[PDB]
Amino acid sequence: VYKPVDLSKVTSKCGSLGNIHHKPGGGQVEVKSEKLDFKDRVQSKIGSLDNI
Amino acid sequence: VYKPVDLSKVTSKCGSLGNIHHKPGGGQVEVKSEKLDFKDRVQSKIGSLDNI
Amino acid sequence: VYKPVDLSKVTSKCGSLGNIHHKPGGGQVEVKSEKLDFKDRVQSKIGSLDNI
Amino acid sequence: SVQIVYKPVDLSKVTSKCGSLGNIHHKPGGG
Amino acid sequence: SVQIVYKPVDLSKVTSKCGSLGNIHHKPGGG
Amino acid sequence: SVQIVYKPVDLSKVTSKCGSLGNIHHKPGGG
Repeated sequence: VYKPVDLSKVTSKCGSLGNIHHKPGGGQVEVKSEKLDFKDRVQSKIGSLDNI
Repeated sequence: VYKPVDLSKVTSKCGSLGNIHHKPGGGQVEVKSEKLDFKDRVQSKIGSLDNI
Repeated sequence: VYKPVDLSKVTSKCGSLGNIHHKPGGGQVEVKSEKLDFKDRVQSKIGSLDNI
Repeated sequence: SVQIVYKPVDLSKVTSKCGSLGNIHHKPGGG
Repeated sequence: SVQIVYKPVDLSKVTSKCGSLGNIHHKPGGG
Repeated sequence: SVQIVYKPVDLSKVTSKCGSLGNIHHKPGGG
């Protein structure tokens, strides 16, 4: 007789948000720019937020 | 008598949002630019948000 | 007697939202640009959103 | 000038996978 | 001048994976 | 000048993984 039990209920309430900027100034072997200016705003909330 | 139980109920309330910019100013072997300006706004909420 | 049980109920309420900009200013061998200006707004709720 | 880009790869992905995503191997082993 | 980029890769991903990602191997092996 | 970049990789990534991420091996092996 064997009869183990594993992971009997598994509930996922999950997510992934990316704002990706992969090489906007570009390039690898000859690269030039005059201003880079970053003023991004992030207001993320993650986990449990239920109001009830 | 074998009779194990694995993973009996699996539920997934899951998402993926990507805002992707991949090489906007471009290139690999000669790349030239003047002003890069980033002002993105991200107002994410992730996980459990149930009002009830 | 074998009779194992696996994964007996599997419910996915999942999604994927992509906003992709792949090489807007283009190129590999030679690239020029002047203004790059990013002002993206993102307001995503991900996971469980149930009002009840 | 000589300017070579040889066999480059550029990839953007956004993906989502849900449910049963791994393999099941039963293999009881007989007598 | 000589400028070379050889076999480059540039990857952007955003991913989500949920549920049963792992493998299941039973293999009791008989008597 | 000679400027060379050989087999470079540039990965940008955001991920989420949830639920059962590990493997299950039973293997009781008989009497």
